[PDB]
Amino acid sequence: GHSLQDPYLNTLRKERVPVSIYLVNGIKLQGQIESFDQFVILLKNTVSQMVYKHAISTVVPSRPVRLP
Amino acid sequence: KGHSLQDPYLNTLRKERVPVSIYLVNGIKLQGQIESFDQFVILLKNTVSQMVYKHAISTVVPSRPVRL
Amino acid sequence: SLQDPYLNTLRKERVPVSIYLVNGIKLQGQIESFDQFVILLKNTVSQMVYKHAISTVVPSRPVRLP
Amino acid sequence: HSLQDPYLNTLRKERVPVSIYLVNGIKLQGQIESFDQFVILLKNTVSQMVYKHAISTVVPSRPVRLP
Amino acid sequence: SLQDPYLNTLRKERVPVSIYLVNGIKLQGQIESFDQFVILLKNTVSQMVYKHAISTVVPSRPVRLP
Amino acid sequence: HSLQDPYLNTLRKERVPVSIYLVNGIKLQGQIESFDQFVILLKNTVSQMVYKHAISTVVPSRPVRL
Ligand SMILES: O=c1ccn([C@@H]2O[C@H](COP(=O)(O)OP(=O)(O)OP(=O)(O)O)[C@@H](O)[C@H]2O)c(=O)[nH]1
Ligand SMILES: O=c1ccn([C@@H]2O[C@H](COP(=O)(O)OP(=O)(O)OP(=O)(O)O)[C@@H](O)[C@H]2O)c(=O)[nH]1
Ligand SMILES: O=c1ccn([C@@H]2O[C@H](COP(=O)(O)OP(=O)(O)OP(=O)(O)O)[C@@H](O)[C@H]2O)c(=O)[nH]1
Ligand SMILES: O=c1ccn([C@@H]2O[C@H](COP(=O)(O)OP(=O)(O)OP(=O)(O)O)[C@@H](O)[C@H]2O)c(=O)[nH]1
Ligand SMILES: O=c1ccn([C@@H]2O[C@H](COP(=O)(O)OP(=O)(O)OP(=O)(O)O)[C@@H](O)[C@H]2O)c(=O)[nH]1
Ligand SMILES: O=c1ccn([C@@H]2O[C@H](COP(=O)(O)OP(=O)(O)OP(=O)(O)O)[C@@H](O)[C@H]2O)c(=O)[nH]1
Repeated sequence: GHSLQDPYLNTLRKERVPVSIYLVNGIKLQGQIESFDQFVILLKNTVSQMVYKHAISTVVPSRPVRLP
Repeated sequence: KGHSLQDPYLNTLRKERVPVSIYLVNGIKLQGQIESFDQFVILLKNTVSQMVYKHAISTVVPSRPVRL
Repeated sequence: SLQDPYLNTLRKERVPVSIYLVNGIKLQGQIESFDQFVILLKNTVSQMVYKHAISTVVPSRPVRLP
Repeated sequence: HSLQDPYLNTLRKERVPVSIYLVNGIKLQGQIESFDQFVILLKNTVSQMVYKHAISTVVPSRPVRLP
Repeated sequence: SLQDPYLNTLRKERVPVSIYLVNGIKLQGQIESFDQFVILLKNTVSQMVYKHAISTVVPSRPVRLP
Repeated sequence: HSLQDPYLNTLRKERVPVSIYLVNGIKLQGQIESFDQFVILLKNTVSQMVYKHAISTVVPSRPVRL
């Protein structure tokens, strides 16, 4: 179901891992994951922007991450 | 489309009438205040309003920080 | 909920609109009719427009909104 | 679907030449042979199955009268 | 309802097909199998193609629908 | 859905080198670490999470069981 996505985003959230989010148009967003629901992710930097998952290509952490 | 934190976040932006930038999947940038929204669309006000499809939005960026 | 009556007002009141497509294309006309997935837009040429291909709908004048 | 289906159906029955514009800007042409909930079968000069999700607009060569 | 038999007929008759992606890339091969969301397109190796990425499917020779 | 899963699982368990082509034309290379209904974790020098909706095609570097 969400058995990979949730713990992945959640781990990045709890550990405040700096991430780069890449959009399908090729824009690179940067910050940390503040929050997420089944459709969006709140990306924190200057302010917290809301990113639609449907617009995301990849999420790439700035360092390796242990899934729980 | 409509879920656990997208709604409260968008509702907050509506209620506090915070100017936002809305970036579309094709890179175009819209600006305005969120008048209202449902599961699929968002009404964005300036001269006349405009109905923006959620499916075409990549990110919503508030002009100043905001509390969730 | 919000989409349907908003389109309906534009339809019922014959309001000229610009429909911008996700690829940048700007279509113009008046909304003849619509359903859950498409919008039929007339004048110049008539055409059936998929909603999934639309980014925004911009009326040529302010609209009653509720 | 109360608009889409009879619209395509009429185009289908009356063999109306149509131009189908893809979301990527490409124009397909021909007549509709059949369709279902997700695809459209387009015939003649080039015969081919089109996914609805890649379609932006269907522009018939002449307006259609709905039943 | 029409997608299935069209793809099955192309499959069973080993018709070589051209699959155009929404980004404009053209893939070529034979349909090995398929399900609700993807198509397995056979050639050098078999690649998995997401339907959501496909714009058109064009057979190299005419298909007789059953 | 009955076909995407076993295919990905095979690539995963045999740790087969793969290229993943995104809907925007970008090519990613690596190996499938894991996956669920919506995302694929792609391993390499830097691991990353890839939404299926952004993928056009998965292409293994060698032929695989089907
Ligand atoms: O922003 C969020 C945060 C959390 N969740 C979801 O909430 C559920 C619980 O998320 P938690 O992170 O609260 O679980 P936890 O008990 O491990 O956290 P701590 O109390 O130890 O800090 C998880 O299933 C996660 O997917 C979200 O969906 N979005
Ligand atoms: O345009 C809108 C407005 C509101 N809503 C949704 O309607 C629900 C009620 O939204 P409200 O914001 O009106 O309820 P509230 O009680 O929080 O407001 P106040 O009395 O404090 O003024 C909320 O869940 C909101 O997300 C929309 O979905 N779209
Ligand atoms: O092309 C259309 C027209 C109308 N409708 C939908 O069909 C329903 C009936 O559409 P009507 O246009 O008959 O409703 P009405 O005039 O009675 O509405 P009010 O003046 O009372 O506001 C409305 O809910 C509309 O959203 C469509 O779905 N497509
Ligand atoms: O390729 C097709 C053809 C037809 N149909 C759908 O099959 C149904 C039967 O379509 P028909 O064309 O066989 O019946 P009809 O139009 O004479 O009947 P009415 O629509 O006047 O009631 C119609 O609802 C049509 O939309 C498809 O879904 N795909
Ligand atoms: O790779 C495949 C092959 C087949 N199928 C689907 O499984 C069902 C059985 O497909 P078959 O092709 O095994 O049935 P059959 O030999 O009796 O040929 P038809 O009567 O279907 O013409 C058909 O509905 C087909 O669409 C797939 O979904 N994927
Ligand atoms: O990253 C993964 C790995 C595995 N899976 C899926 O979860 C299940 C894990 O199953 P496994 O691949 O670990 O074992 P198996 O099914 O071959 O062995 P049995 O348990 O059937 O005896 C399989 O159904 C696989 O498709 C994922 O969804 N994501």
